[PDB]
Amino acid sequence: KVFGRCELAAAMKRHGLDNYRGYSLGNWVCAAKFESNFNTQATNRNTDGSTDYGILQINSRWWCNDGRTPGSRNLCNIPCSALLSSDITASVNCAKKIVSDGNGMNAWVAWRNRCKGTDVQAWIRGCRL
Repeated sequence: KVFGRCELAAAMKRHGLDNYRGYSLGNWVCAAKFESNFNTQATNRNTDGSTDYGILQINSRWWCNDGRTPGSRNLCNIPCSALLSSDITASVNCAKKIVSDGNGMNAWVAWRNRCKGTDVQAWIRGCRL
C-alpha cells in the first residue's frame, strides 16, 4: 500500500508515534517519505546482504528475520515480511523500539541527512490532524 502524505501522518498519529521519544509527527512522516516514499512494500538490499523493509526501511541485520541475513538478530521478534503489510502496525511497533535504542532517529540515515534540522512540521500541514 502506497500512502498519501496526509493519510500516513494520520495513520502514524493514530498509532501513537506523535512526539514518541520527543519526535514530533512531522519527523516520522518526513523519514517515511525519503525511506520508502510512503510504500509499505518497499525493500532495499544492503551491500552487507541485509535488507531494509517497509515504510521506515527497518534493517534485517538487527530487527527482523528474513532467513537470509547470516549472523543477524531479530530484536523486534517478527518476520521481516510483516513490515510490508498495508497495516503499518508492525512497522510502527518495531520503529518505536528502534528509536529507543539510544541514537534516536539517527538510526535512520535518511532522517539525519534529509529531515533533521528542517521544518518537519511542513510534512503535516493541510492535513486533518
